[PDB]
Amino acid sequence: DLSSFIASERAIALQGALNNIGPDGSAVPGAGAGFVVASPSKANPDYFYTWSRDSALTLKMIIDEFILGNTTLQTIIEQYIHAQAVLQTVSNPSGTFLPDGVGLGEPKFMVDGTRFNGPWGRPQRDGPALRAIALMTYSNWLIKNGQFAEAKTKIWPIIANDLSYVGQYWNQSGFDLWEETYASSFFTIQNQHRALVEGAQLAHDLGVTCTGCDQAPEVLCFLQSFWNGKYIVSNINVNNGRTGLDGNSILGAISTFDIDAYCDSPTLQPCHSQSLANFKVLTDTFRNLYTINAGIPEGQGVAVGRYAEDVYMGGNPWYLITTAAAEFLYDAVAQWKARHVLTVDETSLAFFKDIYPEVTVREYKSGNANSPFAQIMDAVTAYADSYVAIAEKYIPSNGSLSEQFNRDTGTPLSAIDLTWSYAAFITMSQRRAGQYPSSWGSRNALPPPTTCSASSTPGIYTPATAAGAPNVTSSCQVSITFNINATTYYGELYVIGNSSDLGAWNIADAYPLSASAYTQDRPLWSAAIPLNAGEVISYQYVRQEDCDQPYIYETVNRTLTVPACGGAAVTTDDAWMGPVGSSGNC
Ligand SMILES: *[C@@H]1O[C@H](CO)[C@@H](O[C@@H]2O[C@H](CO)[C@@H](O[C@@H]3O[C@H](CO)[C@@H](O)[C@H](O[C@H]4O[C@H](CO[C@H]5O[C@H](CO)[C@@H](O)[C@H](O)[C@@H]5O)[C@@H](O)[C@H](O)[C@@H]4O)[C@@H]3O)[C@H](O)[C@H]2NC(C)=O)[C@H](O)[C@H]1NC(C)=O
Ligand SMILES: C[C@H]1O[C@H](O[C@H]2[C@H](O)[C@@H](O)[C@@H](O[C@H]3[C@H](O)[C@@H](O)[C@@H](O)O[C@@H]3CO)O[C@@H]2CO)[C@H](O)[C@@H](O)[C@@H]1N[C@H]1C=C(CO)[C@@H](O)[C@H](O)[C@H]1O
Ligand SMILES: *[C@@H]1O[C@H](CO)[C@@H](O[C@@H]2O[C@H](CO)[C@@H](O)[C@H](O)[C@H]2NC(C)=O)[C@H](O)[C@H]1NC(C)=O
Ligand SMILES: *[C@@H]1O[C@H](CO)[C@@H](O[C@@H]2O[C@H](CO)[C@@H](O)[C@H](O)[C@H]2NC(C)=O)[C@H](O)[C@H]1NC(C)=O
Ligand SMILES: *[C@@H]1O[C@H](CO)[C@@H](O[C@@H]2O[C@H](CO)[C@@H](O)[C@H](O)[C@H]2NC(C)=O)[C@H](O)[C@H]1NC(C)=O
Ligand SMILES: *[C@@H]1O[C@H](CO)[C@@H](O[C@@H]2O[C@H](CO)[C@@H](O)[C@H](O)[C@H]2NC(C)=O)[C@H](O)[C@H]1NC(C)=O
Ligand SMILES: *[C@@H]1O[C@H](CO)[C@@H](O)[C@H](O)[C@H]1NC(C)=O
Ligand SMILES: *[C@@H]1O[C@H](CO)[C@@H](O)[C@H](O)[C@H]1NC(C)=O
Repeated sequence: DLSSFIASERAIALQGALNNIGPDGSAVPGAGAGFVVASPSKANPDYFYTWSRDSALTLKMIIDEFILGNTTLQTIIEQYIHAQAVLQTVSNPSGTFLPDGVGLGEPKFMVDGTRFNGPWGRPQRDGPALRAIALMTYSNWLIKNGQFAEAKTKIWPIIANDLSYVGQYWNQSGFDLWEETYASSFFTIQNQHRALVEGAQLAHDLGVTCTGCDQAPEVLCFLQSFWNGKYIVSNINVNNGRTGLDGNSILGAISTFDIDAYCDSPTLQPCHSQSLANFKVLTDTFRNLYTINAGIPEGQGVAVGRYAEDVYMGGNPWYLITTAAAEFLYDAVAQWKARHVLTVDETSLAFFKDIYPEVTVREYKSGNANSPFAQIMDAVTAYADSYVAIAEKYIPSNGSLSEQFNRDTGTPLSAIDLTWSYAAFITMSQRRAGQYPSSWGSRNALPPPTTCSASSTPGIYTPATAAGAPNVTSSCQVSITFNINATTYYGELYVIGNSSDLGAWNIADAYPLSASAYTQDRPLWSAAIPLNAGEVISYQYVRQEDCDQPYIYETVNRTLTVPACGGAAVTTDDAWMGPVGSSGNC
């Protein structure tokens, strides 16, 4: 059946994703160490960059795939732990890492892990959640499989910063997952709820204090505001002229998936009534929008895009969203079987009447095979198959999943070999089988208070250190090269200043200059010093001497201010202003 030709595409998708990940990635030449590229397409659209969302979302698949079957994925997982451990410290246009921990929200870096200076929709506030959720789903396996040390000592201090970010900044606005609307997004809030609830449980079992986990009830309280009568508005707290119907909604449910949960829960699961009623109106608008969905019935899946007002490269359906729309049904079908009950609410009745004509407002219970409960279950999973069916049509023969496939003609376009779309296909294919990840602890989640309160506890941000080894003394240090004309020996002189990095007026901790390009023509000593930005550093060169002779300072103290964070790599040009004393002979 179709089961064969999606099992083959899953295997292609593994390589498609893995080839985009450095260092040993076939698709990406350049830059490695555990940084996942979204797409190798350097040609427009230029997607040759690492997105902290895409990186953390595709690696969540890799970890969950690693849990069942593949063990060679451990190599790329453990480089990612090193990668993001470093990436944390990288000062970027959103902000620096230390003082308030603002730089973690920056969505996009170079395939290196150097800053992306260009203009962008920042901050995005969801990467920290997905990166926490990724590392928490790996570290909670390590504690279960007799490697507690790694989870506690090295992986945790990465997570500690990322859910400190969520604790401190959930209630301030950001950009949505589509990098467009500067507003409180549903996908961003629902995933960063999970990062506190699941993060609190791992903090408990590791035996450490999660700063930021406090806000889990208040984040869940605010998540109730997104619902809107018939459907769920994805971006709340702005007016951008959009409906609110958005793939954002589906992608939030599938990425915050739990099997032990019931549809009663206020975390808004795939099987929850309001989420089903959204899926109806959301998929029905795309059923009517695109020419591809010309007269497809109400009981059959269709090409799903991101929103009705989408204009990005035509306003098309997306591969990752159309697969996630199937996964949404495969999540819901599993949850009803898991909890053995279907309380079909009148708010969610419009969903079921398409799939099963003779539904009511009953509590359908897990009875016989061929009973009504099983018939609804077998119809919903059949409805899920039609979403992957129409996906299989517009997926090409060689299996190259792009970002989008065209609105009208259905041929592929946009970024070629998108890592998300491969991962989203794998996440879907897992859920077709019984391969569900784990209970992140939705039942143990603290329910929302009586009234919501605007709040955010200020978390603290220590470097990962054990994972990746930056260890930052202070925020955004800029490079500055001292050069000095000093006539002396052609090889084998120091520099001190009022700053701590230089010395603070002592010659034991003074920085030694190298005589690399010293010549008769140009007697240059030099030293590239990474020291703090925005400081009027008062420096002075000094000469160390042979046969235990004392040090010889220059006659005057120089001062030149090092420029502010975010570039301007200055190089000073001084000469020796004082007497070069007596040389040695001993
Ligand atoms: C930080 O957290 C705090 C809470 O901890 C957040 O504060 C809450 O923000 C909510 C969203 O702005 C707000 O909800 C609305 O409150 C007003 C009254 O102030 C209600 O009238 C609204 O209900 C009505 O509208 C909804 C949706 O219908 C449409 O209309 C609204 C605009 O009115 C649109 O936003 C929406 O897109 C829809 O098109 C209906 O479903 C209702 O039936 C009703 O008609 C909302 O509930 C909370 O009141 C507010 N709470 C407090 C205590 O301040 C804060 O926003 C958050 N900030 C960030 C950045 O995350
Ligand atoms: C890849 C991204 O492209 C689109 O958005 C970005 C634009 O391409 C850029 O031009 C830039 O826009 C800024 C203007 O240049 C600047 O003049 C100023 O007005 O600010 C603008 C931004 O506010 O940055 C845009 C992003 O903010 C497109 O709208 C967006 O959806 C695209 N993102 C997708 C790509 C990936 C790849 O990993 C996914 O992470 C996202 O979910 C996708 O939505
Ligand atoms: C487990 O992961 C490995 C990658 O580490 C997969 O290996 C690829 O398998 C395909 C099979 O068609 C080959 O064509 C590739 O050449 C393999 N690549 C490498 C680098 O080994 C493997 O298929 C995965 N297995 C399962 C069961 O998921
Ligand atoms: C696999 O199929 C994809 C379908 O996208 C091929 O990508 C196209 O490659 C050609 C090369 O000339 C480009 O002109 C097209 O623009 C690409 N497609 C898109 C959507 O941009 C890919 O080359 C194929 N790989 C093979 C046959 O090895
Ligand atoms: C990271 O660097 C700082 C200094 O920039 C180190 O801080 C010292 O920590 C030790 C205890 O481990 C204290 O006794 C010192 O007083 C601290 N300050 C200084 C200025 O030395 C810190 O230990 C480093 N961390 C790692 C893991 O190497
Ligand atoms: C340090 O020595 C270098 C020697 O090159 C000086 O740089 C030269 O300065 C002269 C000024 O007459 C220029 O004509 C040359 O083109 C410069 N050469 C280079 C390589 O820069 C420099 O000015 C000296 N600095 C101080 C502070 O005395
Ligand atoms: C270095 O000296 C300058 C003199 O203007 C001063 O402003 C600055 O604060 C000093 N920095 C120190 C002592 O770290
Ligand atoms: C200037 O340098 C001398 C070196 O001995 C030092 O003692 C003095 O404190 C410095 N003064 C300033 C203002 O930098």
